[PDB]
Amino acid sequence: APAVPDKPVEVKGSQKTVMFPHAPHEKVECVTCHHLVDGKESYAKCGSSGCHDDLTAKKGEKSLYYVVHARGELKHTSCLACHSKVVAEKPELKKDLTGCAKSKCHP
Ligand code: HEC
Ligand code: HEC
Ligand code: HEC
Ligand code: HEC
Repeated sequence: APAVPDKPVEVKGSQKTVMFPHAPHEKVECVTCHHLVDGKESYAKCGSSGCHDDLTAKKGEKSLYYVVHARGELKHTSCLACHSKVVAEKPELKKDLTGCAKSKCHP
């Protein structure tokens, strides 16, 4: 596996960029996010060509927005799906981890 980033990295949407910090996620398996594709490890950017490269649609497996924000029955864990579970146990973090504004993702 490539080196984990040791600084926040950009996650570019069509119109917003959110910084993603690996450090809070150190106990999360890499593969939870960097899921296998065709049975093989991959660490390419989520919005890479051939992956979640629809940066404007809100739904569909190609939609970057959907795979970040869906709280529905997806095939891998999205940011908001896991954060919803975290804030159930740590409700002081509700705005920080799930808010659409003034959150840690969208300050
Ligand atoms: C979800 C909570 C993650 C966990 C756990 C790990 N990574 Fe990650 N990584 C994640 C995102 C959302 C991004 C940004 C991707 C983008 O589309 O811009 C990254 C970035 C990386 C990179 C750079 C390449 C890339 O995919 O952009 C590397 C090399 C990387 N991450 C490695 C890595 C490893 C080795 C992890 C476990 C120790 C790991 N990440 C965990 C999301 C998440
Ligand atoms: C191309 C090599 C990809 C990269 C890099 C990433 N994803 Fe992906 N993702 C890809 C496929 C072919 C699929 C569908 C098959 C499956 O394995 O379920 C997915 C699926 C997801 C999902 C589920 C979406 C659904 O509709 O159920 C999520 C939540 C997801 N991917 C997230 C995700 C993230 C956060 C990534 C960067 C860290 C990422 N994927 C990389 C192809 C590829
Ligand atoms: C569980 C499997 C997670 C997934 C998937 C993602 N995140 Fe997460 N995130 C998780 C935890 C346990 C925490 C720490 C909560 C605590 O107890 O402190 C976080 C934290 C963040 C933060 C806040 C960092 C800070 O400012 O302190 C951010 C900005 C964040 N997470 C972003 C993020 C994104 C964009 C994700 C999908 C690519 C994502 N997280 C997935 C657990 C999990
Ligand atoms: C971190 C866990 C997030 C929280 C909380 C919320 N959003 Fe988010 N959002 C996040 C990322 C990683 C990105 C960039 C990648 C992508 O394209 O999804 C975004 C981006 C947006 C955008 C812009 C989309 C674009 O194409 O530029 C919008 C409109 C947006 N996010 C809305 C939104 C809402 C409604 C939220 C509350 C439920 C919310 N976000 C929370 C990460 C995170």
